[PDB]
Amino acid sequence: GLPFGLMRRELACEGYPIELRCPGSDVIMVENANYGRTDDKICDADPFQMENVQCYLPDAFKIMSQRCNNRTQCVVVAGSDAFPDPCPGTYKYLEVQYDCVPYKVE
Ligand SMILES: *[C@@H]1O[C@H](CO)[C@@H](O)[C@H](O)[C@H]1NC(C)=O
Repeated sequence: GLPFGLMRRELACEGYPIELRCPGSDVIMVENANYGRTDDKICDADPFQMENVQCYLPDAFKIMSQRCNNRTQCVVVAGSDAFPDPCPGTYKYLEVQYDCVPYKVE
């Protein structure tokens, strides 16, 4: 509860599962998301794996959208066979931005 007033967003360290939940009877609506690494300050791991801060995966968006779209809550593995590999040997992550809208009207 208590919206952020600036879209909802969840991020999870590669290899661990991520959780999305919408308030009341709203449903998750994935707007944008990416699987990879664009920062070295998230999910502190070995420096060698955190050196590359430039890894993107567009399809990451479609995967989460299909999995969380129109759902009140959804859980996905921020790694494993649930996400390809846009940059091996690096500690990745998953960032998903979405909004919660009513499952019907009002
Ligand atoms: C969610 O529901 C709306 C209305 O029924 C539909 O247009 C939309 O396509 C659904 N989400 C997805 C991913 O299809």
